[PDB]
Amino acid sequence: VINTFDGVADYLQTYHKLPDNYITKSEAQALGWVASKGNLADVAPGKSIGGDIFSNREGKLPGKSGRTWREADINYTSGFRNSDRILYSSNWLIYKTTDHYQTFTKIR
Repeated sequence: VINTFDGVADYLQTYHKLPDNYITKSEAQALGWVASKGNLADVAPGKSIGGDIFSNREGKLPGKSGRTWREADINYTSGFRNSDRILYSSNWLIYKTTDHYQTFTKIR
């Protein structure tokens, strides 16, 4: 249920954590998620990938010492993962990408 840009953004800034429907890539994989098969919804009903650290090696997102960036899939329900991601920092800055991390815009 909580997988939209606004629902997830507002949850991160309030709860300071991703909702219960998010699991990391490693947790998904251990449950049987095979990216090439687009089977996430089959092996982890109702879950989206999220919570993994985003390197930000391209300097597109703002930097700062001790700042860690994390991503979460947005708008996912079934099949292959889409291209919508929410990016959130340790101090709860919220960015969006809809083009597979090519470009970001601030949303909070």
